[PDB]
Amino acid sequence: GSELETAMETLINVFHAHSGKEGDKYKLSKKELKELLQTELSGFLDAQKDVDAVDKVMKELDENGDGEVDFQEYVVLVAALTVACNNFFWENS
Amino acid sequence: GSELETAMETLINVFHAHSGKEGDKYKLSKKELKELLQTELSGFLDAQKDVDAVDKVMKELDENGDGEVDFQEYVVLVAALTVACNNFFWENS
Ligand SMILES: *SCC[C@H](N)C(=O)O
Ligand SMILES: *SCC[C@H](N)C(=O)O
Ligand SMILES: [Ca+2]
Ligand SMILES: [Ca+2]
Ligand SMILES: [Ca+2]
Ligand SMILES: [Ca+2]
Repeated sequence: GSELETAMETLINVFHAHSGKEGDKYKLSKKELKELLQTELSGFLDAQKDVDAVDKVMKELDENGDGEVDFQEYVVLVAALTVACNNFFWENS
Repeated sequence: GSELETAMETLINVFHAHSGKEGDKYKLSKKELKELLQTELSGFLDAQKDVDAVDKVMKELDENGDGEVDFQEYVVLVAALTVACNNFFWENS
């Protein structure tokens, strides 16, 4: 209904798209996230330029420490990136 | 561009819509958030049914403790609610 909900549904749809598309529906693996960020985000992952950047990114996300990235971990990634994004736009950093 | 980005932009647009519409552009107050959640979310805030629910909700959000809700606080609210939402759909809770 509301646009905010549309956004929330979008996050659900993309997470489900990848977690659902491969492996466990509610768990995201290195290979899979590597695909989801590239398919959805370009500049964010691309900015690192490093090939091991994906590995570096996922280690931080695995608060859980199970070697996998979880929907909650992913959720904070997009949200924190969202606030950081607006900050980048208005603010230099 | 990508749908995920569209969602991120939507979160930015709604936060900015309210924080920007009233008071400080980067700070959300009780009165204002009361308006943003109702305008964007219905069932989430409505479910509490209590009138003081807004107050109860904001206290948790003010990690900062400044009596205001910040974009980052709001960001985690929608994100955590997003994962909790999908959980509600697939899962009973
Ligand atoms: S987070 C904002 C990033 C910007 N639109 C860009 O990368 O072009
Ligand atoms: S978080 C999912 C909530 C559901 N769509 C509803 O409230 O109807
Ligand atoms: Ca998966
Ligand atoms: Ca994990
Ligand atoms: Ca404001
Ligand atoms: Ca605060």
